[PDB]
Amino acid sequence: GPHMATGQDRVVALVDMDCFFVQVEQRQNPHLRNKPCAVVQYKSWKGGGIIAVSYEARAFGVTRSMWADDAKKLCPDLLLAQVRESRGKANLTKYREASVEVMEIMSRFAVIERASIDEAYVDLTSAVQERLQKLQGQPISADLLPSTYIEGLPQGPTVQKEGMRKQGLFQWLDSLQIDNLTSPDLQLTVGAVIVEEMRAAIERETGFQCSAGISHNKVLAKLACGLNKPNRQTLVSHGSVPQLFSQMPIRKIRSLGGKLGASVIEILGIEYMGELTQFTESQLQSHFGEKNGSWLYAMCRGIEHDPVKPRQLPKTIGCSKNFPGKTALATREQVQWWLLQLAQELEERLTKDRNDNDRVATQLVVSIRVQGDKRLSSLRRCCALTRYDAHKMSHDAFTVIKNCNTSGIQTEWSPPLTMLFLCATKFSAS
DNA sequence: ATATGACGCT
DNA sequence: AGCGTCAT
Ligand SMILES: Nc1ncnc2c1ncn2[C@H]1C[C@H](O)[C@@H](COP(=O)(O)OP(=O)(O)OP(=O)(O)O)O1
Ligand SMILES: [Ca+2]
Repeated sequence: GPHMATGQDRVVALVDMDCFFVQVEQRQNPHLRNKPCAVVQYKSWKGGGIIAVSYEARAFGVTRSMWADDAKKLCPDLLLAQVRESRGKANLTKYREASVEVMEIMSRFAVIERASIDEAYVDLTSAVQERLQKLQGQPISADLLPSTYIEGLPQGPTVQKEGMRKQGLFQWLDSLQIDNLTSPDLQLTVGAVIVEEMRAAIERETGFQCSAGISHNKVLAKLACGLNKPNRQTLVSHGSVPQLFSQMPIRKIRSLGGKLGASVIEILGIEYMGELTQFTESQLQSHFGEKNGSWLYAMCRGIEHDPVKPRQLPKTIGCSKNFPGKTALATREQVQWWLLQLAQELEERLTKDRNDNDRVATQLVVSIRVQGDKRLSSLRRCCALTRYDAHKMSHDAFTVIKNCNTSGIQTEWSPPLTMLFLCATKFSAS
């Protein structure tokens, strides 16, 4: 009753760039705009591995982790853009730089948490309060929400997409309690008005479109974001949760897409997130541990407390390449040449990072994978990173792994290496 | 048939 | 410290 917390204390958004690498390439090359197209890496491998897909190409069944030659069988007129290759490997600089463009714009509105190359969470709680004061209790016109969906509406006693969107939005707004500045629903609404403005600024200043979710915490914000894509935003209210969760596969909730989620389903004999509400907090803790059980008990009720972390920059800067099948690294001289290649890119990214962001990495993590391990991470070791020099980094990396070689023959490497990974970590202010 | 990044556990 | 999980 009066002491039951409802998880309605913050306004949180998740902004997600639509088919991001595709948009970066389509901005650059107007001939790709409004076409089925994809971004590929490593051309000579069956036309290249597809890593991003325009929405026009998705309608043909083109997906990520399809070979371009195979995608062409579904979509013969698919256009392609290829990732830059430097020193024999894919180089994602263009996309990291485009990401900075977007993250700098979002940072003007609120403090962001960089979640990936193209996602950021936003804590809008404070900006909502401030915008609510300015508003002076005047209503919110639908015109302030031109791309917003209200999940679960319309409901109760037209047949085209936009018509249904507006119907839901009218029911939502007609019901709003603009009289109370502490109404959660009103706070989410104003949050959505801000996110409209944020998304318009991104598109104006970059050409890039995105989707967004607005709710009371990160999990619901992320869920909401995926509900109406591309180029749209979705508001998931607290009151929307019971219906939304009643048929929501558990695996759709962030952190449940893998093994834990699969064990929730199997152990408990359930399918949908809402079905969790019938278990006590102690039962969930018993099955899944103290932390996971507490988290699940609250989350199935729409409640989650993970903060939007004030962090706009990555905490690690890494470079890696796989060397599959026959290309696996079999000689000492190959291993050293590729470590050098990785180390050169790393040095380049590190030096840029030091000038831009006033910090230095201090630990180098070296990871490899020998042929056999189904296992991705076969072995991991660190050393000190004391100088941004590619030859030292590559030599150091070699030293900390050189005894993984089982070959009595000096010049050979056994078993062959199928992955090398160099990662700069443990940043200090500079 | 074939590249990153964050965080949890021990 | 080194390994595992989950995600873009
Ligand atoms: N497994 C991967 N390997 C390489 N690059 C990837 C991988 N997954 C994602 N990316 C890159 C390419 C994407 O454009 C970008 C953002 O990922 P993601 O948001 O999952 O897809 P997307 O932005 O391309 O489509 P969407 O409209 O579904 O957001 O990161
Ligand atoms: Ca995206």
